[PDB]
Amino acid sequence: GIKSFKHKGLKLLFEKGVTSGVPAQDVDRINDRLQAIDTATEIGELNRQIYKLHPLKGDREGYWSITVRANWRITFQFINGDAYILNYEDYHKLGPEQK
Ligand SMILES: [Cl-]
Ligand SMILES: [Cl-]
Ligand SMILES: [Cl-]
Ligand SMILES: [Cl-]
Repeated sequence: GIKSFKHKGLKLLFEKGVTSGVPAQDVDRINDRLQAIDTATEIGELNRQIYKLHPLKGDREGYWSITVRANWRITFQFINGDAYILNYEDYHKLGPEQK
């Protein structure tokens, strides 16, 4: 299950259905991916091809990334069947050394 959030917009959406902190047109896709992360019992279950699951590097080693749309990612730690530090971020703001 998802156990913590860094990004308040994702947290509001997941915990309360409040949509104001994510793009309106991405609400459904983000909800679908949050539910997938929440259901996953191992990082393999999130390995649907359309998600382009990627481990990050450097100070982001220990984080995983999946694609929402274009350059937008949901990132998280995944361990012992749970996900932590859920964030919504722009891939292009990661440095080359981080991905
Ligand atoms: Cl939290
Ligand atoms: Cl917010
Ligand atoms: Cl909150
Ligand atoms: Cl795993």
